[PDB]
Amino acid sequence: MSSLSRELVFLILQFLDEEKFKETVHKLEQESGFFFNMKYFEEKVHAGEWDEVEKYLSGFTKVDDNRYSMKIFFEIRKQKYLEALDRHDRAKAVDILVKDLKVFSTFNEELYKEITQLLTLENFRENEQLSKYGDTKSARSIMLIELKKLIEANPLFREKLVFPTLKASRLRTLINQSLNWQHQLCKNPRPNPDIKTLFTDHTCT
Amino acid sequence: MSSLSRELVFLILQFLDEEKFKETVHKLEQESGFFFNMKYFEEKVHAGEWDEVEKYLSGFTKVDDNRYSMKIFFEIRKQKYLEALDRHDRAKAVDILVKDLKVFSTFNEELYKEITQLLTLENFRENEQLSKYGDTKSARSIMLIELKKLIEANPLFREKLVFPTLKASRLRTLINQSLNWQHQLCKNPRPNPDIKTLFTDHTCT
Amino acid sequence: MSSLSRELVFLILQFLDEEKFKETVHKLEQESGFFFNMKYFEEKVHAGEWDEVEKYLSGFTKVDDNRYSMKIFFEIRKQKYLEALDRHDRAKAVDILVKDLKVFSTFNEELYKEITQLLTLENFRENEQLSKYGDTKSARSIMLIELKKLIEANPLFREKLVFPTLKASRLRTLINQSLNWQHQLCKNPRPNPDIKTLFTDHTCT
Amino acid sequence: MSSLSRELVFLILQFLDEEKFKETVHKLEQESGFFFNMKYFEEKVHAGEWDEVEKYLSGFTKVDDNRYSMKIFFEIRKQKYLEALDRHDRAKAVDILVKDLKVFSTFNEELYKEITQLLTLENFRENEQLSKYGDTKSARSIMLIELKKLIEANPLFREKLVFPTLKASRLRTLINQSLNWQHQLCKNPRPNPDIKTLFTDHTCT
Ligand SMILES: [Zn+2]
Ligand SMILES: [Zn+2]
Ligand SMILES: [Zn+2]
Ligand SMILES: [Zn+2]
Repeated sequence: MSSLSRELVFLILQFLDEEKFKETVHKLEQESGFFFNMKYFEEKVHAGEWDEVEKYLSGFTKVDDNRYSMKIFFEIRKQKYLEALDRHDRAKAVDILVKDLKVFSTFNEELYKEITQLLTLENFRENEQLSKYGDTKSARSIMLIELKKLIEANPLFREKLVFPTLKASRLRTLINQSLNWQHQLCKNPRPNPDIKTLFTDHTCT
Repeated sequence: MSSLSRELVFLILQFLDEEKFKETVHKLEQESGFFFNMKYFEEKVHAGEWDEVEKYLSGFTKVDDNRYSMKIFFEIRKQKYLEALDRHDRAKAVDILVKDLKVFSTFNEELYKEITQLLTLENFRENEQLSKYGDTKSARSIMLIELKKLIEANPLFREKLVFPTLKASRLRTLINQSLNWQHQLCKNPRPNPDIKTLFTDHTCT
Repeated sequence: MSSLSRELVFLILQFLDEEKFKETVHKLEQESGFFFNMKYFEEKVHAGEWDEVEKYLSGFTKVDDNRYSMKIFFEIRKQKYLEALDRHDRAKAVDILVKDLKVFSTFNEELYKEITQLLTLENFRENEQLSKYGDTKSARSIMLIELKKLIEANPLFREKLVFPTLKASRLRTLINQSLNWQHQLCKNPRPNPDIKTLFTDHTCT
Repeated sequence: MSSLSRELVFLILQFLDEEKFKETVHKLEQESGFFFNMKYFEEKVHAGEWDEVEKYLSGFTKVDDNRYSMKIFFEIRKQKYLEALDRHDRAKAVDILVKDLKVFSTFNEELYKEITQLLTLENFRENEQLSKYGDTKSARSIMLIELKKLIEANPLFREKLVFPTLKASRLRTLINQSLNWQHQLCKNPRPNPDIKTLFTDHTCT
């Protein structure tokens, strides 16, 4: 990608945002990987939308890319696991444990064991290190504080967190310059003409 | 929305498509509801991605909007139900039947009953009207033929199926006209300058 | 079986009952099929022990033996089904419906359909014929009244419901007569000897 | 219980066995706890009937009564757990692990952990100590060899494994002695009379 093309994506993001296409904004953030939307991230975390949270992240980093990004995924999964335990759905908890969390065992063998053993407890708050886990809403919120730090420290992000500030609807302004450029080639030009389309250059007569 | 704004969305779609952002294209198709992508629809149907198929459709129509759109949803769900029956997951099949299909009972009470009764069969091919259902891949394909017709007949679609043909990267061309417009205001203009950004108007000196 | 042998079973039942071997009594009732214990039946019905209720019955009748015995099984299963629906375990309810209840469809096709359709309801009390079903304990109790009638009318039972009245521990009394018979063959007999065993005839000297 | 009464149970067992009441024999073995039927035990083990195996045992010992009986239960459960893992029903495996096996953790904390960790494996034969587990039929059989030893060594059993040998239908013989005793009191006695019943003493005239 040129830096032109890259910048154009940003204009487009602005536009989509202003046109209130909320889902389309975040697919583009993700697919381009140019801007990570914290506010959106927090929102989805709080809503416990784990499939989308992982999906959004996946446009910025893979699980093993570096240590920050590995802890980020680990934390998210862990919470997924615990919520399953709370609703006493141990069938799900197990599914998570093997499918999502097993990848982390290589890096710490003993912690994986210790987390596995939570399955056998009447309440995982019987573990003193997890004795603090209060309700879902709260755990999510406390975890979010941690994720924000991890992300801001992550070198794969650090340059993606701040939307370059620019005049509203820059794209629309640029578009206009092109319609003005089209008519200024018209001769003999009417003073104020009608636009046939954006699709093909305007003309007068 | 102005017709300007509407047309601009199309340029954007073209661009996103050319930049190979495939997911972002289809979110925008859906959220704008301006263009229904048949090819994409077929693809997702074949892949049995039912959650996304319904989601994509939902940008163009609700289930009860008209008779075509109601049969479209009905057909899709029905297949969802049958696939559940085939993998002998009758727990899912039941979930579908009450959650997704019940809405259709008002409109036909007896058919809902008749579909409900398929649960009790060793194989639903014991019903002669379903005796034809061959493998998944085939049923999907035959159903697709039916959906295509339903959609092309649906008045909510009929004006959304054909992408207005236009020169490649029209958006990029327009952008350029604006950079040319910017420099042509430069005086004394250098002959060929460097672009500082798309974000704020270019200048020379 | 001789009527001797048959009568001996009854003595044995008395004995087991007096020795408080409760499970062994009812296996013998079932396996011999000579006596149906109403009190036990009521108890198990109330406790919702369906697997044992069907098992106990199976020593007296099969499902299709006659019309009374067919309604008895049907009623029991139906309640099994409804209880599954109440705990909103529709996966179980379906399992019951195909495995246990399907056998009854031959005899009434339409009722099977009507019962099948209860799966789709938010609450099966939406059916006015089932609008009466109050709590489990109550439904069981009302159903029990019905079962008692069905059983007392069932010709396969009618001659099995009343335990022939007899002196306590008749078996023990008979045993004694045999030990008295053994010693009365002893000569020269001591007046009051010790029993070596029941296993082989007693002797003196 | 008198030793009379105890011996009478044995006669009864013989009788029930000869009358082919197979279920009633084993309920009585269990409820009396006087005789443990190895052959029956092997049979049920091979058939993987775990609920009945534990039930039968429960008439002879509780889980914590002594060390042999504790290993016996542990072994049985462990196999239950592994079979669940093989059919890849990890929901069941977990159910077993917490409900049945947790009791054993007190006595060995680390082994419980090590067994818990088998849940996360693609195949538990990845553990070299379980690398030997071949098919179900075989594992059951090898385990049976082990159980037989454990039982024969268990002091709660050691005196319960051998059925005292006695003439066929001893009970029937004893019964007869009582009918002979009844008629020998008849005077004037007919030479060969008819038995009115076993229920009340016979008489002549
Ligand atoms: Zn013009
Ligand atoms: Zn310039
Ligand atoms: Zn004597
Ligand atoms: Zn006599």
